[PDB]
Amino acid sequence: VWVVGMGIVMSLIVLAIVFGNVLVITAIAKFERLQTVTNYFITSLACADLVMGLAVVPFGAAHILTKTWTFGNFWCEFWTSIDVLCVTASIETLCVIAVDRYFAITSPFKYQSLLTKNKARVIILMVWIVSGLTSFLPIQMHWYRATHQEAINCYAEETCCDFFTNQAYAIASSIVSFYVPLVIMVFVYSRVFQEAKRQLQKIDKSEGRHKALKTLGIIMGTFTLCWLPFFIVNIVHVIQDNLIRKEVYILLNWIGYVNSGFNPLIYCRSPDFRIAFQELL
Ligand SMILES: CN[C@@H]1CCc2c(ccc(O)c2O)[C@H]1O
Repeated sequence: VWVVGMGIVMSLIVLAIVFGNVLVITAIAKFERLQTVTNYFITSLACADLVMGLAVVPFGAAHILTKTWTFGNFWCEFWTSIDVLCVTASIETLCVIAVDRYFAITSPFKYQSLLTKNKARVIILMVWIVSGLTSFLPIQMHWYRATHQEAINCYAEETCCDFFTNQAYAIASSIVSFYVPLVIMVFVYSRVFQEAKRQLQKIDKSEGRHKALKTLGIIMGTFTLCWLPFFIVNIVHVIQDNLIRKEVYILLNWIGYVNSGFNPLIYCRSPDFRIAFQELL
């Protein structure tokens, strides 16, 4: 009396993610005015989220629902690699956008000289290649496989494949994916908020007759609430053998996936985007 209900929520999540990302992608391609040098990063993030919603989630829901990985044994290694790729690429693209904002605010005159049209392609390719090296190469040739007797059967068994990692791959993946981008974004947005406050205070000197806090709160709260617990539990269950159950890990991992669906609403609400959305439909 519970199988049908949860599948409805899963289908709504999948449909929402796919619809949002497809609309965001088609908006930029359709209209010339929406195109911008900075908007290519949004295109990359939208592509990553669309790939996640097209591949990772629908297959991962079947494992939860039917409780049997009825697909082939070779496929789920590819599935895990795709999941890691789709997480790392999105997080690093968000970090790139934050750094772009810092350059835009803290250096007006020199902003054009630093960033040009062609540099965006190089940055995107570097981000995606770094995402590829951390996921496909270790997963496919099996550095990550654990040595303890448990789960060796599941690696051998065709019906089973669950994530199990040594004490090194978890640390390396967590450091590459989460902590460094978090530090970079924190410092960048701290400086941006300081500059905005300085200007807001300066105006009141010559005008003798809030918004930044709200927007920064939204941007940091969404990302931190989405992704902070997952990497903490990822580190902790590997530092000590038994402190975390599997169900909690699965729940936190699935909560982490909803972020890719919220990105279009967070980052695409400018008047030009609204006009484009109205024009499309
Ligand atoms: C199947 N779930 C995986 C497991 C570990 C992991 C994920 C995402 C990014 C990483 O850097 C990871 O190490 C999760 O999506």
